[PDB]
Amino acid sequence: AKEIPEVLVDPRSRRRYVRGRFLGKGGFAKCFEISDADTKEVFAGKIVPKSLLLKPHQREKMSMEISIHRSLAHQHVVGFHGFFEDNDFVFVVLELCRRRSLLELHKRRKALTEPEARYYLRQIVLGCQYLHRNRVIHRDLKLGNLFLNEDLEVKIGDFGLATKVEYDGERKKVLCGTPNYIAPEVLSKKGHSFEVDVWSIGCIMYTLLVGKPPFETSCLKETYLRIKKNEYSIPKHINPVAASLIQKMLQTDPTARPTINELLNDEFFTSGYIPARLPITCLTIPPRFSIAPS
Ligand SMILES: CN1CCN(c2ccc(C(=O)Nc3n[nH]c4cn(C(=O)Cc5cccs5)cc34)cc2)CC1
Ligand SMILES: [Zn+2]
Repeated sequence: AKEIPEVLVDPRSRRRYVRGRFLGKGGFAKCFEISDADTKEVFAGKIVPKSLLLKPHQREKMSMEISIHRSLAHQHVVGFHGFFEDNDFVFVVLELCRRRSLLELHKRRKALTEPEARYYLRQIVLGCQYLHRNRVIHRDLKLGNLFLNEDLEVKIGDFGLATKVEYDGERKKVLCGTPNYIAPEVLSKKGHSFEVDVWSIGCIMYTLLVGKPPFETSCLKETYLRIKKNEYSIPKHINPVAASLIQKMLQTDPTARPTINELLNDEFFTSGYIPARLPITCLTIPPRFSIAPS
């Protein structure tokens, strides 16, 4: 069976972590609230069995995820607070995001208000800007990897498909994994780089504003076909300024897309209301953004 220890001890740092509440599953890993024994601070513990890491290739993917994630420190990226292992498990200590992710928000609220979309997209773009200037491509930006802390701040997580650009102009030929919002250049296997993430943010923007993903079908391969043909439409109730930015990001040609550093200067952000924060009620009830209590 091989059960997870009730107390996770890091022998290098001499820190101990009591395994608290179960949070969920994702790939080979399980997620638990874990609490430092001395400071009582709580983290998300990502725990993956070494019994599912028997092949060197799977081991190397895990190592690479740690190597990338540990090098990152930004407000809109899931904090990496450490890692260690025993003979049976790999333990990664991550920033705890108590309000789950944008997937659970989307399932409850469907299409958000425009100001909410601006708020979230701004923080996603800021996180991705940081990744890209550090030559990191996430390659799997989706609603479920965009986690929310107690103040509804976005933190990009799951660097299991992420890769480092080692030299200028490098085109990655291989993506081992199946991204949700997969770019057309990946589907055709032509070569790809940072633009992959801008495509994904384009899909996220569409999903947040429209209430469903732009290329959704019954069959996943039929969906890949639609992405190849650029077969999507934006409903007419979507405001033209938002629709224009979606159209820029969802171009088949990767060079035609805007870069991540162009995005916040777009009219979608600069000409609209971006709230400084969102109340907790926004998880469940549309905000009207009233000027005063009545
Ligand atoms: C007890 N309830 C359950 C329902 N609620 C939550 C359910 C899940 C979560 C949650 O996943 N929080 C996370 N915080 N930080 C992270 C990095 N994560 C991953 O890398 C993703 C994964 C790492 C390992 C496997 S998947 C995932 C997180 C918070 C609350 C409220 C509390
Ligand atoms: Zn592979």
